[PDB]
Amino acid sequence: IQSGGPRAQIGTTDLHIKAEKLVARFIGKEDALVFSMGYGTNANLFNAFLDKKCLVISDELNHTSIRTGVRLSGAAVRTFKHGDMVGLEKLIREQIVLGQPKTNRPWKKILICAEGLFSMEGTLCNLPKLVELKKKYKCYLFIDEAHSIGAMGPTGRGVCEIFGVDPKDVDILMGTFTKSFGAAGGY
Amino acid sequence: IQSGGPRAQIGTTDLHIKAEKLVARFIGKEDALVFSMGYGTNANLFNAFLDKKCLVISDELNHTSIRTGVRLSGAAVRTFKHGDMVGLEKLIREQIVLGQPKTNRPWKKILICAEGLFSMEGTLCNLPKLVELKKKYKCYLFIDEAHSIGAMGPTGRGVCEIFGVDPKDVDILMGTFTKSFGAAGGY
Repeated sequence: IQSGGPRAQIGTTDLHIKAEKLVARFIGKEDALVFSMGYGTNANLFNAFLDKKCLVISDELNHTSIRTGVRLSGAAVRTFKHGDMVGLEKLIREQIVLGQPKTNRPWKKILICAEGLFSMEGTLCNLPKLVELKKKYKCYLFIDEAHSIGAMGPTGRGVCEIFGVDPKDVDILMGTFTKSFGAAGGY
Repeated sequence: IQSGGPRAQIGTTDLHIKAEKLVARFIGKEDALVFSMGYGTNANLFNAFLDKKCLVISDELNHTSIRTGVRLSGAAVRTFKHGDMVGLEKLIREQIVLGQPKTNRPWKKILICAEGLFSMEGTLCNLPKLVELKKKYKCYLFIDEAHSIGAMGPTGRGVCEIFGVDPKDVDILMGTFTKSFGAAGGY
């Protein structure tokens, strides 16, 4: 029941490797990492590939861990109404035109954050339209499948299975094993 | 008394080479070209290294050939009062901040055009201050020595000699042989 240390020092075993391979095969992607806490995963993720010159467009009903992870990095944030896609397109166009505040230089990066199933409304995210806009305006997509993975779809693969979307147009997927698998951690 | 054709096809002789070397040695620079008309020189110069994304800051009393050469390329133009350097510094700072019109992206290039001696006032250009601002704000300098070369200075080298400025901080110099040398052409 004891671990040695961080995964980069002595912490890795063969079980971690097997779990990563199995998760990657299950989802439909190429590689994966597993962490010991979902909240920690969201909190410490965005800090790695975002700065104060990038921008994040997020739905107004996202989780708190995403908000803390965005706040720790320093990026700018704008939000759109829940379930409105015309507002999302208008906001994307206006923010590409305007540029960084006080300087109007081009945004170094743009990232769109959504949630597979919002666990206060029961509604889903319009994944096809998000992928369409993502393709058109050269943005990026980040999906949080905590309440979706394992429990929804014809075979339980999430929202990509539900919408028949190829799970390749979604840049980053993450979730937790706590909700439908009776365990702890995230990926 | 006859020429063959353009300099790039059959037009070059050894006399052109000797004249170019002699002019380059006389001025204090490394290389030079000679053209058959000063007006044509100014008209067709700027078209080679300027586009619609660069900017030109020129004095309000420049010659007409410079204006036509700038108009043919497509660059933007702003002017400053004659003999005012605080206005020049303020304009440089504001135009670096603002950026390209309608888009506010950074100016791809900035060029400052002046004249060694304005042949309607008899006044000189404040070359030391221009070189100072040029060094500080990373601009470029273009000087038109038509009435200055050959006729002014302790030995007749122009305004660089008058102001003891090293003729290396001035990016491009041009002039004519018509005014003080009793000939035709430009360099």
